[PDB]
Amino acid sequence: GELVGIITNRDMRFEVDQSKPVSEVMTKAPLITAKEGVSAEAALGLLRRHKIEKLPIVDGHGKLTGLITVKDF
Amino acid sequence: GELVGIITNRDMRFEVDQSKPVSEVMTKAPLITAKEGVSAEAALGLLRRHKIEKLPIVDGHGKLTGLITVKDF
Ligand SMILES: Nc1ncnc2c1ncn2[C@@H]1O[C@H](COP(=O)(O)OP(=O)(O)OP(=O)(O)O)[C@@H](O)[C@H]1O
Ligand SMILES: Nc1ncnc2c1ncn2[C@@H]1O[C@H](COP(=O)(O)OP(=O)(O)OP(=O)(O)O)[C@@H](O)[C@H]1O
Ligand SMILES: [Mg+2]
Ligand SMILES: [Mg+2]
Repeated sequence: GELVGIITNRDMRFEVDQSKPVSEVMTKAPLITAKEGVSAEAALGLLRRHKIEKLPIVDGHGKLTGLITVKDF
Repeated sequence: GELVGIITNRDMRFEVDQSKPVSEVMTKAPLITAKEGVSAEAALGLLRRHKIEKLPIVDGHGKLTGLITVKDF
């Protein structure tokens, strides 16, 4: 139940071997994530600073509890 | 005319101050580039390895002489 990475279409596009597992392509942790209760503005600032479109939201124990995208803004 | 970086729409999407110069926003050198005579296959392989959409092509002296994009493929 712990977050160990993320896989997006920029990774999958630049990958040819379809039979590959996710573990060989994904961006492995530590990811750019945020904690519960983060304001929208701070999440937007983090997405702007790190030039990413997805921000996993995790709890106190590292369990994934949400996902914020810049597409929603 | 010596190449000192690249600025793309992701960089300018994540800078709110519209009066900023390029030097403050651009991804600075050394960039992922390639030399003249690189085949489309090696250029595509580099773009796939480094998860970027653009590839400056420079000559033997570091001067920019082309630009290869994944959108063309
Ligand atoms: N939270 C994160 N922390 C670290 N890297 C991340 C995070 N989210 C995404 N990335 C990485 O950022 C890169 C770009 O992925 P992103 O999802 O931002 O673009 P995309 O939706 O694939 O883009 P496009 O719309 O151009 O196809 C990928 O290598 C991805 O693994
Ligand atoms: N050749 C390169 N070397 C290093 N960094 C680069 C290179 N080309 C682009 N970048 C940087 O990589 C990031 C993504 O740029 P890229 O042009 O690949 O995507 P984009 O066209 O802005 O994305 P999107 O289509 O999702 O809006 C930006 O921060 C950009 O400055
Ligand atoms: Mg996009
Ligand atoms: Mg794109």
